[PDB]
Amino acid sequence: MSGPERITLAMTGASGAQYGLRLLDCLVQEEREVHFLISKAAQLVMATETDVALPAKPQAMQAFLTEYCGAAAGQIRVFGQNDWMAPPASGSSAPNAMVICPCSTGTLSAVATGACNNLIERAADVALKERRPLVLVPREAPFSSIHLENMLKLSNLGAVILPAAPGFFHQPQSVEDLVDFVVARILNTLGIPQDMLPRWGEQHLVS
Amino acid sequence: MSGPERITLAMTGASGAQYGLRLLDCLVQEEREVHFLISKAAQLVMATETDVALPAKPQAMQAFLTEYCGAAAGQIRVFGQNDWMAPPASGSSAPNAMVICPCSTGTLSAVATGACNNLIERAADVALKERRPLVLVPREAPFSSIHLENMLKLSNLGAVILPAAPGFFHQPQSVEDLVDFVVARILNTLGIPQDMLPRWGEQHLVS
Amino acid sequence: MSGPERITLAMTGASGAQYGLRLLDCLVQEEREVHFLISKAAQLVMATETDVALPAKPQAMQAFLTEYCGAAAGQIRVFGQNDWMAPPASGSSAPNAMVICPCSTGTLSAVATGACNNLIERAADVALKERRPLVLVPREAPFSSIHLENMLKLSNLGAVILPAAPGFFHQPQSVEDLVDFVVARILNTLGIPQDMLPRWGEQHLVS
Amino acid sequence: MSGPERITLAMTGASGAQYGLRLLDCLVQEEREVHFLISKAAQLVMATETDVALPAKPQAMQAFLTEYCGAAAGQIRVFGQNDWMAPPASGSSAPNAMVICPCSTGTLSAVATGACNNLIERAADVALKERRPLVLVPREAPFSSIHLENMLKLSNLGAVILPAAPGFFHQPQSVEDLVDFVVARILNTLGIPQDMLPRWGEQHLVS
Amino acid sequence: MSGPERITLAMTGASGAQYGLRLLDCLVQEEREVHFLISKAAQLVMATETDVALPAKPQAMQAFLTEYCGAAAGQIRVFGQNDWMAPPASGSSAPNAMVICPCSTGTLSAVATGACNNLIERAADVALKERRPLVLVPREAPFSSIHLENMLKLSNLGAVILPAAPGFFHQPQSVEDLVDFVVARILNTLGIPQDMLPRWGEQHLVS
Amino acid sequence: MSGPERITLAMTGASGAQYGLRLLDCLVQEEREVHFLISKAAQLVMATETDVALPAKPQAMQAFLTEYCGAAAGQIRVFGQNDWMAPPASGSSAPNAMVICPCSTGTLSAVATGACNNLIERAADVALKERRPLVLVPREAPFSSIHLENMLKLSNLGAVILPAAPGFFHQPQSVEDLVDFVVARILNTLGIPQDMLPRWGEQHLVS
Amino acid sequence: MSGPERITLAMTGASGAQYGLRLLDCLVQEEREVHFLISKAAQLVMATETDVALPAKPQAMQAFLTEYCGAAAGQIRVFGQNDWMAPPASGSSAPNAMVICPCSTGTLSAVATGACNNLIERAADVALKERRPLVLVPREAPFSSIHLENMLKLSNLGAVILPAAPGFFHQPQSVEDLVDFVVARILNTLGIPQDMLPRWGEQHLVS
Amino acid sequence: MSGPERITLAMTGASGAQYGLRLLDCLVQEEREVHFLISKAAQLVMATETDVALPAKPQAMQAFLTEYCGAAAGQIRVFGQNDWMAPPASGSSAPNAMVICPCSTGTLSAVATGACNNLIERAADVALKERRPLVLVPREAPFSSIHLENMLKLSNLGAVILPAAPGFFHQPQSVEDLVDFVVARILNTLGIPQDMLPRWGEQHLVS
Ligand SMILES: CC(C)=CCN1c2cc(C)c(C)cc2N(C[C@H](O)[C@H](O)[C@H](O)COP(=O)(O)O)c2[nH]c(=O)[nH]c(=O)c21
Ligand SMILES: CC(C)=CCN1c2cc(C)c(C)cc2N(C[C@H](O)[C@H](O)[C@H](O)COP(=O)(O)O)c2[nH]c(=O)[nH]c(=O)c21
Ligand SMILES: CC(C)=CCN1c2cc(C)c(C)cc2N(C[C@H](O)[C@H](O)[C@H](O)COP(=O)(O)O)c2[nH]c(=O)[nH]c(=O)c21
Ligand SMILES: CC(C)=CCN1c2cc(C)c(C)cc2N(C[C@H](O)[C@H](O)[C@H](O)COP(=O)(O)O)c2[nH]c(=O)[nH]c(=O)c21
Ligand SMILES: CC(C)=CCN1c2cc(C)c(C)cc2N(C[C@H](O)[C@H](O)[C@H](O)COP(=O)(O)O)c2[nH]c(=O)[nH]c(=O)c21
Ligand SMILES: CC(C)=CCN1c2cc(C)c(C)cc2N(C[C@H](O)[C@H](O)[C@H](O)COP(=O)(O)O)c2[nH]c(=O)[nH]c(=O)c21
Ligand SMILES: CC(C)=CCN1c2cc(C)c(C)cc2N(C[C@H](O)[C@H](O)[C@H](O)COP(=O)(O)O)c2[nH]c(=O)[nH]c(=O)c21
Ligand SMILES: CC(C)=CCN1c2cc(C)c(C)cc2N(C[C@H](O)[C@H](O)[C@H](O)COP(=O)(O)O)c2[nH]c(=O)[nH]c(=O)c21
Ligand code: NA
Ligand code: NA
Ligand code: NA
Ligand code: NA
Ligand code: NA
Ligand code: NA
Ligand code: NA
Ligand code: NA
Repeated sequence: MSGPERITLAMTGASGAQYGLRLLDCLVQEEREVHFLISKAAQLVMATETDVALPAKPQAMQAFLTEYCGAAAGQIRVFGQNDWMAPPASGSSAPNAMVICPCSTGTLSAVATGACNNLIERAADVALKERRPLVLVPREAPFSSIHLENMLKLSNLGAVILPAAPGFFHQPQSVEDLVDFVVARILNTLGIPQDMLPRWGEQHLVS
Repeated sequence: MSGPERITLAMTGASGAQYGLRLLDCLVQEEREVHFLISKAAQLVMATETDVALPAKPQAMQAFLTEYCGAAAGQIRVFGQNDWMAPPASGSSAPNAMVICPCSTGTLSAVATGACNNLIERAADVALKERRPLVLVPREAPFSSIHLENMLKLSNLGAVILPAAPGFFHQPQSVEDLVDFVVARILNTLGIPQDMLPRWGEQHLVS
Repeated sequence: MSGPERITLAMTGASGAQYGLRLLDCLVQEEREVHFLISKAAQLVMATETDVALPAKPQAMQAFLTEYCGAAAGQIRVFGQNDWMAPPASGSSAPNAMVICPCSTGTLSAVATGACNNLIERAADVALKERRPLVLVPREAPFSSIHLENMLKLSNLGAVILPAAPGFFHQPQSVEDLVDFVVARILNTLGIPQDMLPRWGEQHLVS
Repeated sequence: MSGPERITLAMTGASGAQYGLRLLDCLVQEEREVHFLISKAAQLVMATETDVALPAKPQAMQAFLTEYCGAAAGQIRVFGQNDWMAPPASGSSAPNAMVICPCSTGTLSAVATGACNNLIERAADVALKERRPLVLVPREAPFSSIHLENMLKLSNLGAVILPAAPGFFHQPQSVEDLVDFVVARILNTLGIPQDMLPRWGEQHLVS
Repeated sequence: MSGPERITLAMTGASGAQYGLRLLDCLVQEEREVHFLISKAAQLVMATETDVALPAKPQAMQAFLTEYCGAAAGQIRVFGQNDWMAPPASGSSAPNAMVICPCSTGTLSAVATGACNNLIERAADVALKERRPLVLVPREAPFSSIHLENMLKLSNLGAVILPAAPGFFHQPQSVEDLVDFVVARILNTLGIPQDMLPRWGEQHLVS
Repeated sequence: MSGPERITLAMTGASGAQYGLRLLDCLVQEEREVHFLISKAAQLVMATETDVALPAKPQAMQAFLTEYCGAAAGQIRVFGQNDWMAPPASGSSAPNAMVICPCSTGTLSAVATGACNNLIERAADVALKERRPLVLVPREAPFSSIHLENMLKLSNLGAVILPAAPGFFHQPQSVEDLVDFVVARILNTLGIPQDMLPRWGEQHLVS
Repeated sequence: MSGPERITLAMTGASGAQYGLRLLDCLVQEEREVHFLISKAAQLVMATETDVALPAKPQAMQAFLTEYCGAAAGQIRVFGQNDWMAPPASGSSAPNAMVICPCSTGTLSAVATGACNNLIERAADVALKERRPLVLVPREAPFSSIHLENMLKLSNLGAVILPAAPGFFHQPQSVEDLVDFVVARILNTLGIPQDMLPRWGEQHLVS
Repeated sequence: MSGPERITLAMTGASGAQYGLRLLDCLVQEEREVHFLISKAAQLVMATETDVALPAKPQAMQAFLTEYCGAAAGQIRVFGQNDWMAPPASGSSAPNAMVICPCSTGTLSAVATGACNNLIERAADVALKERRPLVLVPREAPFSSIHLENMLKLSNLGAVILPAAPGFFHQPQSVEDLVDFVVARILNTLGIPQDMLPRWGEQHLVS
C-alpha cells in the first residue's frame, strides 16, 4: 500500500464541512484506519452546512460514521476532545499522518503557538515534534497578517498549508467536483491513490 | 455612489478565470469604469477553462468585453501589457481601486518584490505607493513558504490578500454560487454594493 | 452622521468596568447601534467594582442594559460568547467598528495570536481581516514585554492601542472626569462626536 | 470640499524652501486653514535660498505670511517651536493632515525614533498615534542606510515618504515647473484639488 | 530598611504631574534620599495641572520642595539639567534606583535610543549600564508603534514600564485614590513599604 | 587621472532621461570610456521627455551618441540587452564603475533581488559580487516600503542610493542647473572631477 | 602623502580629552588640515581633566589651538556647533576623513539614529552617506546593550568603532604611553604615518 | 560582608594582564575566595607584559599566587583548563560571581556561542544558565561587528560587558591609576567595597 496506513482526521470549525466528509469517505474507501476528531464548533458548522445528523458523543458518532461511510468495524476510531488516552496525544503512538480539514483560523493559531488545549491541538503538536505529516486546510478570506504569519511559521517547520482553494482547470460542473479537487490534492500530499484529479500533462511528450 | 468610481481589474494566470469574468460583469452592472488588464498566461487560462473566445489585441478585446458584459461605450478600457501611457502606470492618474483576480503566484511575487515588468505589476506598485486599494486574489494549493512570505509582506503594507477560497455557509448549489461567494467578498472589500451574499446575522438580535 | 453607525463593544476582564459602561452610555446617546459582548471574567469585574447588577444570560442582559442606558428597543444587541450566528463572527456582516474596553492582557494575547476562542476574539480577528476599526483599551501595570510585543504586533497591523491612561490637563475633579477622558479619546478615535474633552488649542491662533 | 480642512505644514532645514512656500501658497488658495511651523535651521535655509525676508518671531511671521500669500485673517496660524498649547501638540485637537516639507534628515530621524524635541516632532508623533495623515518630503542625496531605515520604519506605519524628486514627463520648462510637480504630488496625496499636474492617461481609452 | 536608600526621581513633560509629586511625598515620608530632576516641559505641565508654584532654579526649587514635603535638610537634592557633576551622571556614583514619573514619549525615546541630551536621559543611560533599577511611567493614549517599540526595547533590557493606568479594584472614590494606586505600584516595584494599596488576596486561604 | 577610466552607464525607464544624457556628456568630456546600456522602457522615456532621436539598435545608437556627445571613436560602447559577450556581464572583465541613471523602481527591484534578466541587471549583479562601484539614481515619489526595503538592502551591501533629488542651495536658475546638481553628485561619488557644483565651505575658515 | 589631506576631528563629552588633544597634535605634525569641532560637554570635560584653558568661541579657540599645536595659519579650522556653512555640513564639500574622539554615548546614539542636531552629528551623517571615513572612539564602561546596538549598527555600515581601550603589549610606562597607543591606532586606521606604535612582528620571519 | 563570598576569576589572552592581577590582589584583600583560571594564551600575555614569573602547572601556580598576593592558605584555588571536577564546571556548585579579565575576543566568542571548550568557557556557560553574575572585560580596538554582536548577545542575556576603557576624570597620574579605575568598576559591579574610585558627586547637594 502507498501512503500511511493511519490518518488522524480532525475537523474544526471553518466553513467547508463537505471537504472533511468527502476526505473521510475517500480514506475509508482506500482501506485506511482513521482516527477521527471533531471540534464543538465543527459540529455546529456540519449542522448548518449539511444534512448530516452527526450524533454528539464519541461512541454514537463512531457508529454513525461507520455506517455513513460503509467502513469496517474498527476502521474509524473516534476520540473526544479531552481524551488524552487516545493514540494522537503521545508521540509514542504508532505513526499516523494528520490532516486538519477544514482548519479554522483559531485552530491554525493554536497549532502555530503550541496551545495544546484539546486533543486536536495536542495531536498537531505531537505531529510536529515527531516529524510526522501534518496538513492544514484553512478556509478563510481575506487572510489577515495574523493568519499569514501563523501559516508561514508552520510551513517553515514542514507542515503543508493547503487552502481550500479549488482549481477550475478540469472544468468542474458541480460543487462536488470542486470539493473533490481539494480532497484529491490532500490525498496526493499524503501519497494515497486517488482517481478524482488526473496527473497533469502525463500524456503530453513534447512542445 | 458607495465605493470607487474606477477599478483596475487585472487578470493573471492562476486557475479561476470565472472569478475575474464574474467580477467584471458585476462591476459593469454597478456602473463602474473598469480599466481591464490581462496577462498572456491569463489568456491561456481563459481559453482552457471557459468557452469565452477573447480576442488577443486590446482594441478587439475591448469591443468584445463591452458586448459580453452589456457595458456602455467607454466603460471598459482595455490596456496592453506595455502601455505605459495608460492611467494605472502613474500615481498622478485619477484614483482607482485595483483588484488582481485571479492572482498567479508569479504576479504575487512580482508585486511583493516590486518587479514592475508589465503594466499589471507596475499598476500594483503604483497602488501601494499611493496608498490606493489593492486586492489580490490568489488561487494555489498548497501555498509554500515562498507564497506565504510574499502574501504576508503585502498584507503588512495594507494590501488585501483574499484567496479564492469560497465558503459553504449559504448552502451553495452550483459552481456559480461558489464563484459568486468570492466575488461578493471582493465587492464588499471594495465597498461596492452586492446582493449575492447576505449580511451575516443582520436580523439575529439576541442569544 | 459622523462615524460608524454600529459599534461592537466587548468588555473583558481588566479592571476598569466603569470605562466600558460609560462608553456604552455615550454610544447610546449618539444614537448608535451597539453589538454588546462581555466575557465571564468581565462579569466578575463588574460585580466587584460597580453596583451594576448585570444579569448573566444574554436576553436578560439586553433588557437590563436597554433600561440602564435609556436605549431604544433594538439599539443594544447582546450576543453570547459562543454565538457564531451573530454578525461580528463573519466578515460578511454589515461593517461595525470594534472596541474592546477594558481589554484584559489575555484578550490582548488572543487577538495578537489569532486564537478566536470565543465571539469577542473571533470578532476582533474578523475586524483585522476586513480592515475594519479595532480599538483595544488595555488596563495593566506594569506592562511586561509579553504585553508590549502583543500590542506592538497589533498596532503595526492598524489596531489602535489606547491604554486606560487618563490625562490630567483639563483639571479633573472626580473619578468620573478621568473615566470621561479615556472615553472621549475612544470616541475621537472612532470619529463619533463628544463634548467631554475640548479640542486642544482650538482657540489659540499664535505664539 | 475634498480633502482636509486643516493642514499642519512644518518646514525643516533641508534644501528646497521653495517647495514649502509653494505648498503654503496652494493650500491658502484652496481655502484651507494652515497651522504653520518652522525650524531654526529652516529659517536659515529660506534666507540662503530665497529672497523671502521671513520675520523670526511667530506674531510677525504670521502677519508676513498672511500678506505674502494673500490669506484671510486667521487662515495661517503660526506656532513657535515650544508652544505646547498649540493644537498640533495634542491628539485631542481637531484633526489636521500634516506635511513636513522640506523634511531634513534630522527631522526624519526624530520622527522615526519618537524624539518629540520641539513642536514639529511632537506634532508628527501625535499624527502617527492618532492615525492622522503624515507626509514627509525629504531632500537629500545620497540617502544612507540610516536615512533609508528611518524612512522604511515610518512608511511601514503609514506615513507617506514623498521625496523631493520631481518628474520630467510633462516637459518642465523652468525651476517653477519642477517645484510645482512635487507640490502637486503632495496635494494629490492629501486629496486636495490641484491643476498643476494633469491626471495621467485620463483621456487615453485603448492600446 | 527595605528597598533603596536613594531614589533618582525625574519628572518629564507628560500629563500627570500629580503622580510625581505624590511619589516624592511618599519617598520623603519613608525617609529616603531623593535626587530630584525635572525637565523644562515638566515645569510647564506642573504649572498647568496643579497649583504648585515651583521655583525655576535648582537652589530655590530645593528649598521649596523641602518645605512642601516636610523633608529633612539634605534629603531632597535637586540637580539641573546639565549638571554633569551630580551623582546620577556617572556609574561610579553610589547606587540609586531611578524612576521617571511621569515619562513623556520624548524621554521614553531618548532613553530607548541612548540620546543622553540632559541629566535625566544620561541618568537613565547610567542606570541601564550599571544594571540599577529603572522604572518608566509613561502617560499617553493612544500608544503608537513608535512608543510601543521603545517600551519593548527597554522592557527587554530590564527596565520596568509602568504606565499611569490606575486600577479600579479597590473602589476608588477620588482622583487622589487613583493617583495613589499608581504610586503604590511604583513603590511596590522599588521594594519600598506602602500602605495605600493592600496586598491582594493576602487573607483569602482557599476556593 | 582621478576616478575610474571606465563607467558602465545604464539608463532605465524612470522619468529623468535628462540626467542620464547629461551624465554621459560629462563622462565623455572627462575622457572616460563608457559602456552604455539602455532599456526598452528608457527608450520610450527618452522619446517622451526629450527631442533626442535615439536610434533603436546598438550599432546605430553608438554612432548617434558618439556624434551627439562629441566622443572619440571607440569611447562610447553600446551593448544590447542580451549581449552576454559584453564586458559588464562577467566579473572577469576589466573593472568599471557602474551607474544606473535614471533607475526605475523595477530595475531597483531586480538589482535588490538578483534577477539578472537583462544585461543591465546582470551588470549590477556583477558589480556587487566583485565589490566594484554601483550607484543607483532612482526617480519616484512617493517611495513605498517596497522601494525603501530594496534601497536599504542595496545600501547596506555598499551600493550608493542617490535619488534624483536636486538641492537648491546654489540658487538654480533653470532646469539645467537642477539636472547639473544631481549629475555633479554622481561624479563626486565616482571621484571624477566636475566644476558644476562648488566644494561647499571650501573658503569658509572660522565661525 | 599617505592618508587623507583633511580630517574632521570632533571632540565630544566622554572622559578622555587627552586622546583628542594628542590626536590633534599628531595630525598637525603630519601637515594635515584639521576641521576642529567640539561640543559644549566636551569643553567641560577638557576643563575638568586637563590644564588646557580652551577659549569658548570659535575665533579665539582657533587662535589658541594654532599656538598650542604649533600649527600653520589656516591649518586648524574651527567651526561652531550650528555653523551649517562649514564644509563638514554638506557632502558636496571636499572629502575629509572624520574622527569623533572621544565619542560620548550620546553622540554615538545621535550618529546611529541620524539625529543631526549639531554640526558634529550632521558631519557624521554626511560621512556615512558619502562613504567617507568615520572613526568613533567611545569611552564608557560598562557598555549597555543600548550602546552596543548603536555601535553594531554603525560598524555594519562601515564606521570604525575604536574604543579607548589601550593595549599593554609595548610595556607602557606612563599615562602618555597609553594615550599614544590609542592615538596610534586611530592614525593607522586613517592611513596616516605614526611612529608611536611599532609594526607588530615586522622583524619576526619564522616559528 | 557586601558582595559575593566567592569569585571565579578567569584570565584569558587579551592584552592587559595587569588588570587581572590587580583585581586578584583586591579580591584577596577583601577576604574573598577566588577560584582562579588562566588560559594558555593568557600565560604568554603575562610573560610578555609583566615581570610576574607565573609557574605553569596548577599546584605550583596556586602556591605562587598565594605568596604574591599575601593570601590565606586555601583562599586562592587554582584549577586547570580541563578540570571538570572543579566547582565552576557545574551549576550545582556553591554560587560564585564570575569575571573574565582580560577577556580575549576568542573567549568572548566562545561564551556567546556556548562553545564550552575548556573550564573557563564552561564556567561562563554555567553562570549564564544559573543566572549568576558574569562580567566580561574585553580589551580590543577596533571592535569589529563580530565582536559587537557577541557582546550585544551576552549583554542582552544579563552579562556585564565592561571594556578595559579607563576614565580620566580623576586625574590619573600613572598607569597604575588607570588600571585601578577599571578594577574599581569591576568591584563596583560585583558589589565589593573599593576605595580606589570615589563615589561621583556624593558630596555635591545642589546646582
Ligand atoms: C459564517 C461564519 C460566522 C464564519 C465562517 N465559518 C464559520 C461558519 C459557521 C457556520 C460557524 C458556526 C463558524 C465559523 N467560523 C468560526 C469558528 O468556528 C470559530 O472561530 C471557532 O472558535 C473555531 O473553533 P475550533 O477551531 O473549531 O475549535 C469560521 N472560522 C474560520 O476560521 N473560517 C470559517 O470559514 C468560519
Ligand atoms: C494547470 C496548471 C499548470 C496550473 C494551475 N494554474 C494554471 C492553469 C492553467 C490552465 C495555466 C495555463 C497556467 C496556470 N498557472 C501557471 C501560470 O500561468 C504561470 O506561472 C505564469 O507564469 C503566470 O504568469 P502571469 O502572472 O499571468 O503573468 C497557475 N499559476 C498559479 O499561480 N495558480 C494556478 O492556479 C495556476
Ligand atoms: C485584582 C486582579 C486580580 C487583577 C486586576 N484586574 C482584574 C480585576 C478583577 C476584579 C478580576 C476578577 C480580574 C482581573 N484581571 C484578570 C483577568 O480577568 C483574567 O486574566 C482573565 O482570564 C481575563 O479573561 P477575559 O480576557 O476577560 O476572557 C485583570 N486582568 C488584566 O489584564 N488587567 C486587570 O486590570 C485585571
Ligand atoms: C548646504 C548644506 C550644508 C546642506 C543641504 N541642506 C541644507 C542647506 C542649508 C542652506 C542649510 C543651512 C542646512 C542644510 N541641511 C542641514 C540641516 O539644516 C541640519 O542638519 C539641521 O540640524 C536640521 O535641523 P531641523 O531638522 O530643521 O531642526 C540639510 N539637511 C538635509 O537633511 N538636507 C539638506 O538638503 C540640507
Ligand atoms: C496637552 C498636551 C499638549 C499633551 C499632553 N501632555 C502634555 C501636557 C502639557 C500640559 C504639556 C505642556 C505638554 C504635554 N506633552 C508634550 C511634551 O511635554 C513634549 O513632547 C516635550 O517635548 C517633552 O519634553 P521632556 O521629555 O519633558 O524633556 C505630553 N507628552 C506626553 O508624552 N504625554 C502627555 O501626556 C503630554
Ligand atoms: C508617467 C509614468 C507612467 C511614470 C513615470 N516614469 C515613467 C515615465 C514614462 C514616460 C514611462 C514610459 C515610464 C515610466 N515609468 C515606468 C517604467 O518605465 C516601467 O515600470 C518599466 O517596466 C521599467 O522597465 P526598466 O526597468 O526600464 O526595464 C517610471 N518608473 C519609475 O520607476 N519611475 C518613473 O519616474 C517612471
Ligand atoms: C564623570 C562623568 C559624569 C561621566 C564620565 N564622562 C564624563 C566626564 C565628565 C567630566 C563630564 C562632564 C561628562 C561626562 N560624560 C557625560 C556627557 O558629557 C554627557 O552625556 C553629554 O550629554 C554628552 O554630550 P555631547 O555628546 O558631548 O554633546 C560622559 N559620557 C560618556 O559617554 N562617557 C564618559 O566617559 C563621560
Ligand atoms: C599583540 C597581539 C598579537 C594582540 C594583542 N593581545 C594579545 C597580546 C599578546 C602578547 C598575545 C600573546 C596575544 C594577544 N591576543 C591574541 C590571543 O591571545 C589569541 O587570539 C588567543 O587565541 C586567545 O585565547 P584564549 O581566549 O586566551 O584561550 C589578543 N587577543 C585579544 O582579543 N585582545 C588582545 O588585546 C590581544
Ligand atoms: Na472543541
Ligand atoms: Na504578460
Ligand atoms: Na468568556
Ligand atoms: Na528648531
Ligand atoms: Na529640559
Ligand atoms: Na529592456
Ligand atoms: Na554642543
Ligand atoms: Na587554554
